[PDB]
Amino acid sequence: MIPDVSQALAWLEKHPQALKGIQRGLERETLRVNADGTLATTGHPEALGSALTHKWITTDFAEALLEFITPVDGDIEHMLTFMRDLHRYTARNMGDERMWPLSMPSYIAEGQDIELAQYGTSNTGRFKTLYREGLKNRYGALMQTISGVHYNFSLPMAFWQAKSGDISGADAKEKISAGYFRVIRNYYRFGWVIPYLFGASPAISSSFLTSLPFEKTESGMYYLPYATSLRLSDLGYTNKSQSNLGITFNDLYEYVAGLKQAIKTPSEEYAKIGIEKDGKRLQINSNVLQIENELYAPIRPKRVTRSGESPSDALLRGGIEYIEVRSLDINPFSPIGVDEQQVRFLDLFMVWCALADAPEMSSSELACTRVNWNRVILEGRKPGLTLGIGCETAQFPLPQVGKDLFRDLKRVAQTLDSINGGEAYQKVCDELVACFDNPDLTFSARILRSMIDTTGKAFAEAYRNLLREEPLEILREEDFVAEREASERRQQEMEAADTEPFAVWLE
Ligand SMILES: Nc1ncnc2c1ncn2[C@@H]1O[C@H](COP(=O)(O)OP(=O)(O)O)[C@@H](O)[C@H]1O
Ligand SMILES: CC[C@H](C[S@](=O)(CC[C@H](N)C(=O)O)=NP(=O)(O)O)C(=O)O
Ligand SMILES: [Mg+2]
Ligand SMILES: [Mg+2]
Ligand SMILES: [Mg+2]
Ligand SMILES: [Mg+2]
Repeated sequence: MIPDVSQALAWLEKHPQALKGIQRGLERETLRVNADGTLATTGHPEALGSALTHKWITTDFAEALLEFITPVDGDIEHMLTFMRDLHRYTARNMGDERMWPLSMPSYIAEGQDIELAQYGTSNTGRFKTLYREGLKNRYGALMQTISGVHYNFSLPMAFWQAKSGDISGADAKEKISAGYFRVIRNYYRFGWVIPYLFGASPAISSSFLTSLPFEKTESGMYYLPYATSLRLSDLGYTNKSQSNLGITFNDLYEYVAGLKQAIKTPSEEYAKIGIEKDGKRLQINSNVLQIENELYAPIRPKRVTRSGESPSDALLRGGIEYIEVRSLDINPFSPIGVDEQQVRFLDLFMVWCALADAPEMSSSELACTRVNWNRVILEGRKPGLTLGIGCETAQFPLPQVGKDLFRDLKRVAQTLDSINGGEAYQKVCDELVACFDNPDLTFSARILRSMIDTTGKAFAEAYRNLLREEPLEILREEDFVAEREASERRQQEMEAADTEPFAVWLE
């Protein structure tokens, strides 16, 4: 079921230096909560400054939903250490609050009055806060409190140069885009390996509640015995409302047209919420997507946007720069929600996705890759589980398939280790591959176990105390203070540069 990648892998070993220079970025989301596990009600910590403009730390959907963002970097350890510094500092400046260690909320009711993210009185600030008011009315606040880790990855220019030789910058920027869509297509096909290894939401609270055979634990949580990531299921951070959009990943102009056409596409269900009600705006528009950001795909095209420019516009201007892997649940066994084993595995898998051939895929061919994903999401650890090629009959045993993939991955790993020196990548392949015959080693089995034997509050507490005792390693306090001061200015500056009133800006 896994494609032959002999030729591309041969090319790679003949061109080892094509992998030197990989760049990475991490986004990690987490809920601020009280020691009793309830949602924190305080505002965005003052030591963090403006969330609107802050470089490293900001807010996602809710004002209590922190997001930590590492600046793009090519050193794994440095990046993860930088991420920990952001945690360390925040944990020493939110009083007695602490972070939620899991993707799923445990003590948040549906309809719970949850403060939207606030971004002050600027037109951009109010626009973002309004986007979120719209999300709340559409999907509900509860779902938008679901937290995840996003893995951001780019291959070096030297990769493309070794593939294509000397060419025009118009041609080369196109090749890059095509390269990344190929990656995306392979990710849709084979990316279910991610939930299977690192999925960490086999359980959920009552609030999230189908004919699925849920069971219970003494702590009051509902779970499926073989599930990996319900965050990715219809019950979690859903994109079902969006499955009719016909967006494809074959070509840059097509991708963008479908995505622009999706912002202009009326939805019947959202009209009913209404755009304006009793003087209070409730959403940006009544369309399937309010803006491009609302595309809840498991991976997406990307280019850092210039000022005022939209995601789609950057893409057309400079082509695809990097890809954003979005399918990672929070790592409950790491105080920073993500670890070096996962980062290293995603390096190997993303590189492999760039190497393997990926036939063009229609909208309905893409919808068909979901069947294996769903299998893994809802019952990935079930003994005997089989997978198929698309919508076809399941025939291939999951362990055999993962092993097949991993023979290729160890080869990529050998190349990466021979550049950086050491054996770290190869060692990660040896650890993870054992998970296929032994699903109890996966994240979803490990945390399911711990939830039955007793969790979210206990881990949060342990992770708070561990973090506060830890000195910063890369940044200093003065760095955090200067960034806070400077973000607060950037916000004031935006608040004073507005010439038109919020109302005219929109239209
Ligand atoms: N060239 C790139 N290659 C790899 N990662 C990148 C690159 N450019 C930016 N990134 C990373 O992408 C992430 C952007 O995060 P963020 O601002 O939260 O965007 P978004 O919300 O759309 O996911 C950063 O963590 C950054 O380090
Ligand atoms: C504001 C809400 C979301 C934001 S989200 O897509 C959320 C990701 C989600 N929590 C997840 O678990 O993957 N994270 P982002 O990558 O935009 O920082 C939106 O833009 O519509
Ligand atoms: Mg983000
Ligand atoms: Mg986010
Ligand atoms: Mg992201
Ligand atoms: Mg093979």
